[PDB]
Amino acid sequence: QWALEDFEIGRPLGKGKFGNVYLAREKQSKFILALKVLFKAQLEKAGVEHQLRREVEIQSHLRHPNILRLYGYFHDATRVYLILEYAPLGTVYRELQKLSKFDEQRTATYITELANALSYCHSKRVIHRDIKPENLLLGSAGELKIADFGWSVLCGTLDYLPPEMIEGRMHDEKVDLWSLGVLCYEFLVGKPPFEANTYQETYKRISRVEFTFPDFVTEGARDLISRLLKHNPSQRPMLREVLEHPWITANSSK
Ligand SMILES: CS(=O)(=O)N(CCN)c1ccc(Nc2ncc3cnn(C4CCCCCC4)c3n2)cn1
Ligand SMILES: [Mg+2]
Repeated sequence: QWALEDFEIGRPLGKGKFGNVYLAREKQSKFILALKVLFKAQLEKAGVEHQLRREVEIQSHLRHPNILRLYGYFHDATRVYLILEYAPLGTVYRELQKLSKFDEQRTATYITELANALSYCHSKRVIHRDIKPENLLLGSAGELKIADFGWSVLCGTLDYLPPEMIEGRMHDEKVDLWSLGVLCYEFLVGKPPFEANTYQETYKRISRVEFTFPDFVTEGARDLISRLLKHNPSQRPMLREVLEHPWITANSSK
C-alpha cells in the first residue's frame, strides 16, 4: 500500500543499530508520524525477521491508549519501513536523565498507565518482556505509551529481566510484573534495583534478588517493590492488585 516517496522525512529521533527513526509527514494527509527505517541487509545478517513480522502482528492488531500504534509498512529490498505513531515528549529514559529521580506522584502515575497497558496486554495473552525506559514513550498530554514488542511472546541488558528468564526457564505474564517492580524502583531511585558494572555481576544480583532502599524511600513504595520483586512468580501481585495498592491510589494522578 505505502511507499517511500509518500513522506517528507524530518528530524532524526533515535539511532540504535536496527537502523534509525525519523520524524516525518504523510505528504497528502499532512499527518505526523514516527518512521523507523530498518535495513534488510543487517536484518538477515543478524537473523531477527521472525520477531519483526511479529512485532507488527501484535503492534498493528493491538489497541490501548497506553501502547504505541503501528499503522503499517512497506519495503524496497534494502530496508523495511515502519509507519509509527509519534510520541512528542520522547522517552521516559530522557525525562529520567533530565530530572535524575521522579516523585511519588509521577511515578505511581506511570506505574498505573503501565499496569493498564500491561493488563490489556495480558488479557490478550501477550507478554512484552522488554518494558524499559528506553522503550517507554510520552504523548502530548504526557501519558505513558509502551513501544517495541520486538522481544514479545549471553547478550543485551539484564537489568529488567526476572530470575526465571535470565536462568532460561519457563515463564509467564508474571515476568512483566518483575519488570514493573524494577521500573518502579528505577523511577524513584535514579537507577535499576539490580544495576552493576558487568553482565555477570548483574546475573548474580538478579538471581539472588539483592536490592536495597535509599533512606528517602517511603514504606509505601518499599512495599509495592518488595512484593513485585519476589523471586517466585506465584506470589507476584496481579495487575488489578497493583492498581489497587494503597500507595498507588494515594499517588497516581488517575
Ligand atoms: C529528548 S528525546 O530523547 O526523548 N528525543 C529526542 C531524540 N534525540 C525524542 C525521542 C523519541 C521521540 N518520539 C518518538 N515517537 C515515536 C517513536 C517510535 N519509536 N521511537 C523510538 C523510541 C525512543 C528511542 C529512540 C528511537 C525512537 C519513537 N520516538 C521524541 N523525542
Ligand atoms: Mg523488532
